[PDB]
Amino acid sequence: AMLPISMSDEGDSFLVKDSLGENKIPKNPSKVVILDLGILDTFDALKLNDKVVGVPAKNLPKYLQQFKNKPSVGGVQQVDFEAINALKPDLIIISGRQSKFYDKLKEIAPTLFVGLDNANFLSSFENNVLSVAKLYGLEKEALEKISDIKNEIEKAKSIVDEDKKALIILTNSNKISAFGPQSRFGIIHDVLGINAVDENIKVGTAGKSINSEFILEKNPDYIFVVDRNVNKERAQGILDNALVAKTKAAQNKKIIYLDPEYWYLASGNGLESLKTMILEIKNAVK
Repeated sequence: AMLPISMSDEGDSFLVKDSLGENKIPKNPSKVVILDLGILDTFDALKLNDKVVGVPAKNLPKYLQQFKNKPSVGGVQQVDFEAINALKPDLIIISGRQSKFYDKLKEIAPTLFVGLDNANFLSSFENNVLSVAKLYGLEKEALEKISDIKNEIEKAKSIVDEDKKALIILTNSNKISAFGPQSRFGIIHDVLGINAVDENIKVGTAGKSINSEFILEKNPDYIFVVDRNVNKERAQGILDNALVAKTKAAQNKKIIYLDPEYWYLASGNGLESLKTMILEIKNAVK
């Protein structure tokens, strides 16, 4: 299990420990640079927009356009360190995609990691939300919102068919990769309890390289597609063949194209963006 964030209250600051290291973080930080999209959504949800001074305003998705005029500190993959320094922030918040930049960010300002543990997604989301809330004294508000998401999960689980199985795939122009439980797409299996056609896909970010023959072999009842092409080529075209057509998922129009701006960008730290993803699965399978 990923080490959670722990915090001790030291008057006008917190001593904070997470999996990447220790930071003294001021109470009520007023100049926050956020590189994790999900936790930026959580700042919205907690009414903290005015604390934010920098975002990755290159890739910003549709649901985060209230931040489109904030100073940009980069994109989905690149970080602009000159920019972050010029903002003179009091806190930087990052998740897994940015752990590679930890030491250089921490030379600028305290750097808080809000990682999502693929083996323990809900506990890490809750810990990430509540920890940001504690910086601002908003535990009450955050616990209410976390309750709302737990309720949503229970409504979603309650309609899942125990006998049906799903496959998760990531598509490229000319390649399909499969993902399973405890992957970065895993909440479909792990949180919502939809069974997988293959619970033994090996752990790792590249997933398992597959073909349409594999898909027909597994004969999923649902196929969840995350289309990285979102190129001319789309997942609909990769899957437009007589092997896939034969599957229960094809025949029942349960090939589901999930919005990559949520799944691929892994916005699970968002109080609203997680909800959106929960409902997107629910609605696909009810």
